[PDB]
Amino acid sequence: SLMAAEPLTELEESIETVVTTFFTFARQEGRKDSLSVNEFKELVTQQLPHLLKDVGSLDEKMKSLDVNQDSELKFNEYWRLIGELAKEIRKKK
Amino acid sequence: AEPLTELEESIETVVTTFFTFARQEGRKDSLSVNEFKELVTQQLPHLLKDVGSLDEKMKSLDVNQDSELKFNEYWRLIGELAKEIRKKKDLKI
Ligand SMILES: [Ca+2]
Ligand SMILES: [Ca+2]
Ligand SMILES: [Ca+2]
Ligand SMILES: [Ca+2]
Repeated sequence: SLMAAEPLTELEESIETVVTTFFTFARQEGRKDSLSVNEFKELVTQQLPHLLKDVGSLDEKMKSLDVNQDSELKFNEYWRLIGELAKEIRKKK
Repeated sequence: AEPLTELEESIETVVTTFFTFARQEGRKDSLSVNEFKELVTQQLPHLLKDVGSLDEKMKSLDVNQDSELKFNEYWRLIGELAKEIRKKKDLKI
């Protein structure tokens, strides 16, 4: 495929990175398709230290994002967080 | 000065791409059908390679039917693309 040899656009690569980051952190312990509270804290520390610099308690943040209260953040819950961050970014513009 | 992480820059790129295309014509905070077509063909040529008419896709995204894609409708599209990538990054065997 000719398009297969074309590098991802800057947007496509960014979207893919958002998704890969989730699985990179979610595979560290327990269920591989969900963030434990500790995996979530590592994600924030490692990858979201600036955008979430003023979020306050990460334990509480975990709780608010865990909308189905199952103690884990599956991709859809993680995605909701990314949306919240994107909205904040949109406002700095 | 505190430099962004890979994840943070990726999220920022998704937001800035929207505005880069929305400022072209009419309202600068929303995509006309024409700006949407250019964002897709320019910046989403792989991820939306197998998309049909762009005129219909625009209709599907424009949920409030006002012929403009504001950031939240564009975000819905990003979520869709993210979900598909997610399925690939976490293959069930
Ligand atoms: Ca896990
Ligand atoms: Ca949950
Ligand atoms: Ca516009
Ligand atoms: Ca609309």
